[PDB]
Amino acid sequence: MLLNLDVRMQLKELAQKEFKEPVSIKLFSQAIGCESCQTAEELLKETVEVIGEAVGQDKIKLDIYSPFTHKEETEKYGVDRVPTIVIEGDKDYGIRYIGLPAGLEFTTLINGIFHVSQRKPQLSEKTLELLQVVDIPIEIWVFVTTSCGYCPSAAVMAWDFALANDYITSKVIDASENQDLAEQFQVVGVPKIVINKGVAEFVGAQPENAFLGYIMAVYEKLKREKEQAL
Repeated sequence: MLLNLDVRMQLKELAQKEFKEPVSIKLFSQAIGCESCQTAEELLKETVEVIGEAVGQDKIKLDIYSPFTHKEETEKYGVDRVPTIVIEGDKDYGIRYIGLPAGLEFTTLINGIFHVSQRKPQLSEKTLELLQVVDIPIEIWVFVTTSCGYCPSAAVMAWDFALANDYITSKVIDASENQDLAEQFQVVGVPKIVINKGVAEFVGAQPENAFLGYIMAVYEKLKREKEQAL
């Protein structure tokens, strides 16, 4: 098992106290040409069964798709790499994990599930008040690794921002598994955050208000470009 009795006991308690609304998890995976996929399928099944047993089989479900077969699902969630994990509820908040959320990123996965289950992001009222103005699609990528010590914090923060706004999409991308993307954005130290594929970037975990700041700076520029273009 990827989750020993101790971790299961822990996740079970965690779920019972933290879990609320039903959660949907969609894993896009492929048998050949993807090294971490099999492990991702295994980790997610165990996670879902553990949580499902703790709060109810109907509170959480895992769908595993293959881009080759599930063209519709793949297209809908903008999946182009595997494994890609979608955490959502009634709606798609643009929360994605590209790669295996193992190591220190496992809590990222767990916290993503819980935050989504709670239909509530862990962002101050100040942040949420200011963020609601964002109404132009903003994409957030957080490059991480399973051992990166500050990534979990950055990854969950990006996911919360996505959960807080219907125009924000946040993808936590394992830099080891997506070296091509990593290189393309000169990812060396992690976490490295990239907004709108290069419009802006910053390194390391960020105080919530600074992370908001980047998003808002990117948004204001997109806003005026949207206005001037009239």
